[PDB]
Amino acid sequence: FKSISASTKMVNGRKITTKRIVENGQERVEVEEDGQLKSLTINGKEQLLRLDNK
Repeated sequence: FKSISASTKMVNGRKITTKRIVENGQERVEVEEDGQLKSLTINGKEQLLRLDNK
């Protein structure tokens, strides 16, 4: 099931908020930078594409 977890941290006037969502073994991460998200990872594993089949 999807787990709705989140955390905040106002450091040096910098409200950092991380959105943890665990569903099907996928914990998404959304760190808030200056009130603006700029991070997106899953279980600490950035994903995008793989042009090289190898």
